[PDB]
Amino acid sequence: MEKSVSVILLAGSMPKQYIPLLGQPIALYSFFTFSRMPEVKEIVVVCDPFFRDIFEEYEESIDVDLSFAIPGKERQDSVYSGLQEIDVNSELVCIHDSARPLVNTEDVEKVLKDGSAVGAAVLGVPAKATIKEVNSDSLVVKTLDRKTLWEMQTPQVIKPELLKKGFELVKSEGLEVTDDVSIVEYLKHPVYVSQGSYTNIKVTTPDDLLLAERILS
Amino acid sequence: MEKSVSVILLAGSMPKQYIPLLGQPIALYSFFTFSRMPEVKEIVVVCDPFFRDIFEEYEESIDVDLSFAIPGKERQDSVYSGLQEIDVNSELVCIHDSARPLVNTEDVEKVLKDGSAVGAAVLGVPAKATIKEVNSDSLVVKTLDRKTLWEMQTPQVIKPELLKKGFELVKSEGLEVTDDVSIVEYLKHPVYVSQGSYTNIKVTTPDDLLLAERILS
Ligand SMILES: N#Cc1cnn2c(O)c(Cc3ccccc3)c(Cl)nc12
Ligand SMILES: N#Cc1cnn2c(O)c(Cc3ccccc3)c(Cl)nc12
Ligand SMILES: [Cu+2]
Ligand SMILES: [Cu+2]
Ligand SMILES: [Cu+2]
Ligand SMILES: [Cu+2]
Ligand SMILES: [Cu+2]
Ligand SMILES: [Cu+2]
Ligand SMILES: [Mg+2]
Ligand SMILES: [Mg+2]
Ligand code: NA
Ligand code: NA
Ligand SMILES: [Zn+2]
Ligand SMILES: [Zn+2]
Repeated sequence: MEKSVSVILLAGSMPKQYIPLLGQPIALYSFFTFSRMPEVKEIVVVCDPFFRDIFEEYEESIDVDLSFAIPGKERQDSVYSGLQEIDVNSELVCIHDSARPLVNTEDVEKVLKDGSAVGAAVLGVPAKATIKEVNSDSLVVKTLDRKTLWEMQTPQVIKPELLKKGFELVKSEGLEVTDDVSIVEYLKHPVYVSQGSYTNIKVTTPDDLLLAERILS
Repeated sequence: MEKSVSVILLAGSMPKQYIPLLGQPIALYSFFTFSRMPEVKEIVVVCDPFFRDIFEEYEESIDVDLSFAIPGKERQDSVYSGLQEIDVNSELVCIHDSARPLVNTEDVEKVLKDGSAVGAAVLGVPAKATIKEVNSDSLVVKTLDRKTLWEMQTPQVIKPELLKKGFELVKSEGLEVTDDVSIVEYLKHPVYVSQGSYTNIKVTTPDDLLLAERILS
């Protein structure tokens, strides 16, 4: 389990993931969280060359190998680029959106374990809002059961062979990728939802930055 | 269409819906929005007696009738209580969560029209997060299509007879009510989703209060 995990850290005015929270660019919070975990062998940072120095500065202080990959056009392209740089025998890849700086170590632990066990897992929390499918006539698609919808977060943790098979399938068949689990949806392999924390927010808007400071205290 | 609509305004440290935004308790923002609409004949405010004065102070300045109902145990109970106080021939009831102070008049207009036309409508916005059903083994219930999930907001607009039939059914059959459209889900009558605005937030946490000020400018 030690040094078995490769992290792909998605990090591609300043883009939101480089703005500081308490003086430290957002992307560094999750970077340091992962670096400290004995399970994590390497972090492949997917970022524009311009920002490489933000991470390279801490290279000799961290207990992981630091690598880079070039971002792609869409998120899944950035995932793929990162994937080409991971260690040839990492048992798991841990993909994380750098705009989620508050991910707790204990939650990363949990999703790593679940991904190892199941093959694929993702941190999720129950959706608090009422959420429904709406059809092409703008009508609610009704359901009769208390139904339980979950909001996916990151990390998304997967055996690299499984992820590679997913990309192979989507490219070979020309399949649509429209949300953050579309690739694994095309496979028959199960995907576990590890229960996360509502504090694991994504910083998308400058109002988020204030919520993120509020949480850090 | 003039004076055809009854609003049920759900308004049951200070509870969040009574905290000020720019000096005015949150619940008053949507109250005033509705009051100004010529379609709106009455607002039945569902609130603890303690807070009645917050609304009664403006009674002679507003061009609607102001009535009160006692809150119930759960949200649907508060809806029912309000429903017993609306005008005997309102053509539509417009149920609104007072913690949504930023609802725009043009959006209320839209959902009123759609509710009149269809019988039942609710303001919604596309969910930006990846959201999935999760089964009892904590696995993702996969879907193969680009799927479109919407977050419901308020107003929820409905012909009162339809709503009364929904309550009659749920009480007579002992049916579970677990989200904000459960009652209409038991009926066969269609429910329209009117496209709202991402600014129509619900103030649930004190960080919301800052987002709400930010939006008001
Ligand atoms: N962008 C993007 C994207 C679209 N689908 N997809 C996906 O299935 C995985 C792999 C995965 C999914 C769930 C749990 C673990 C791993 C990842 Cl990491 N990214 C994506
Ligand atoms: N609390 C609560 C609650 C549970 N179900 N339900 C419902 O179906 C309606 C009516 C309605 C639904 C959609 C569109 C318009 C009206 C309303 Cl107003 N409240 C609720
Ligand atoms: Cu190195
Ligand atoms: Cu190495
Ligand atoms: Cu946010
Ligand atoms: Cu009156
Ligand atoms: Cu009257
Ligand atoms: Cu919020
Ligand atoms: Mg398999
Ligand atoms: Mg009907
Ligand atoms: Na440099
Ligand atoms: Na009084
Ligand atoms: Zn550990
Ligand atoms: Zn009008």
